Amino acid sequence: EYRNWSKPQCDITGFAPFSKDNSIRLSAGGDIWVTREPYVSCDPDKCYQFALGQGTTLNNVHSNNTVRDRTPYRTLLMNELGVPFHLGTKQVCIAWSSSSCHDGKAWLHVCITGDDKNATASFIYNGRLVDSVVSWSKEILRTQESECVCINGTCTVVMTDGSASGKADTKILFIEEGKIVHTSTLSGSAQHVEECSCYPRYPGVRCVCRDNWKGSNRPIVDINIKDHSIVSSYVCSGLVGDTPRKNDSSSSSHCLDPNNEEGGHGVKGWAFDDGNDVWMGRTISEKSRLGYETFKVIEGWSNPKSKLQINRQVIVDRGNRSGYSGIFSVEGKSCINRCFYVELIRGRKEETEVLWTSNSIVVFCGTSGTYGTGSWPDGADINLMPI
Ligand SMILES: *[C@@H]1O[C@H](CO)[C@@H](O[C@@H]2O[C@H](CO)[C@@H](O[C@@H]3O[C@H](CO[C@H]4O[C@H](CO)[C@@H](O)[C@H](O)[C@@H]4O)[C@@H](O)[C@H](O[C@H]4O[C@H](CO)[C@@H](O)[C@H](O)[C@@H]4O[C@H]4O[C@H](CO)[C@@H](O)[C@H](O)[C@@H]4O)[C@@H]3O)[C@H](O)[C@H]2NC(C)=O)[C@H](O)[C@H]1NC(C)=O
Ligand SMILES: *[C@@H]1O[C@H](CO)[C@@H](O[C@@H]2O[C@H](CO)[C@@H](O)[C@H](O)[C@H]2NC(C)=O)[C@H](O)[C@H]1NC(C)=O
Ligand SMILES: CC(=O)N[C@H]1[C@H]([C@H](O)[C@H](O)CO)O[C@H](S(=O)(=O)O)C[C@@H]1NC(=N)N
Ligand SMILES: *[C@@H]1O[C@H](CO)[C@@H](O)[C@H](O)[C@H]1NC(C)=O
Ligand SMILES: [Ca+2]
Repeated sequence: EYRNWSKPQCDITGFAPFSKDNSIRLSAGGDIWVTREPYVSCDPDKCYQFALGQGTTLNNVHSNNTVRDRTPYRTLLMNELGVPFHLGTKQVCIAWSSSSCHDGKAWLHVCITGDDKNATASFIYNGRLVDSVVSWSKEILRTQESECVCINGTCTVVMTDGSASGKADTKILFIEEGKIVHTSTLSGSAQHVEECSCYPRYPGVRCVCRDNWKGSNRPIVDINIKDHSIVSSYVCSGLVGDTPRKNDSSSSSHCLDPNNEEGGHGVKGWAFDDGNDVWMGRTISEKSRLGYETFKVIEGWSNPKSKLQINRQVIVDRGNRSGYSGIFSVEGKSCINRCFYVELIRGRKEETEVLWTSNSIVVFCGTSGTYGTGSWPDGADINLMPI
């Protein structure tokens, strides 16, 4: 009954279209939640889309100023994948930062809300509150914004507390049926870790995260579920996956250290190893959240000098807005597959035609077959939306 993910990673040639919800286009002629920080996680049968609501629908006086990151009204929404966040969506917990996963038996939700300097993380398993932890550094306790990972009934999640522009306090929690059974401190050479996109890599858990301090290469966190040990580093690939970052011709990376290239700030992203190669996504703009592309970097997981990409796919064309992206893993008959979602942000502050800030999603899954080309942006006409 417990998921173990003890199958090899599927062969991957690229990614094929899987889901899109068109939520902003629908918002103009229907009651749809205002959201951000979406993600996808699946129970053994089917996938669900999650996001952080703003306690309001879009066509609604309360959508004004929803660019704001943390309010007492934000809640974690959960629908089957492809059901847009309509008024019958379940708010599974109070949260302005979250992570959820299914351990094969039940859902775990990790939900952070409350004051910036004294936030509370609730742990809800199988529909009931089982544990909670207070902010340890009094400076915006925050977590993955994408699925956690469970092996043999032990779920792990990565959480950070402290500065967004300097050394912070990152901890990796081990949760069994909703109870925190152990807490490990981040260790290794990752110098700043946020918004980890984690996946099963039996017998352990591997994460590619966001360095908001000095790195435009992405940190890696490796989690041993048995002995609770932690190691960390950076995605070697000379083509780096954060935003902002330097242009392709002049960017560099490092397997152990942040590259000190437009390292400040960032955006939630993902990557995963395939042998010594690395599959990764990133925005097409090096400076802002415009466009989205995927490709494989040959020797990109082990060689910081490789900028040799192949199998590029445009997910969102450079002229349209993207945003966060994260990984989720889906068990197939013979192998574990890798999928990702792209948050498609519309509104303030970058688009001033409206007062609100929300997103739609588009989702793609690894394939061993073939695929072609396209572009699947949000598609709403911001000039014709309710203000
Ligand atoms: C982050 O979040 C945590 C958790 O919420 C929070 O900790 C909590 O703080 C509150 C507020 O201080 C604590 O509740 C208080 O408990 C004291 C008693 O505890 C103190 O004293 C005992 C020994 O006496 C010590 O063992 C203990 O360590 C503490 O030092 C109560 O006295 C408090 O009640 C009074 O204050 C309230 C407002 O705070 C009033 O509304 C209330 O009516 C009481 O006042 C009345 O009685 C007073 C005399 O007792 C008198 O002076 C007044 O004028 C009035 O007549 C309150 O219940 C709570 O226990 C903490 N929880 C934990 C788990 O530690 C952190 O503070 C927070 N941090 C930040 C930075 O936000
Ligand atoms: C949306 O919210 C903003 C507040 O963030 C409102 O704009 C401010 O409103 C007050 C009161 O009129 C003024 O003092 C400010 O000058 C306004 N502009 C700012 C802060 O830039 C705005 O009224 C709200 N809009 C709607 C339609 O409710
Ligand atoms: C807990 C929290 O507020 N996280 C915010 C992060 C954070 O400020 C940076 O990671 C620096 O720590 O910033 C992003 S962002 O799109 O503005 O990049 C938005 C996030 N908003 C929410 N998750 N509700
Ligand atoms: C990329 O960055 C470097 C350094 O700013 C600059 O010399 C170069 O012209 C930029 N643009 C390219 C290579 O298209
Ligand atoms: Ca960065």
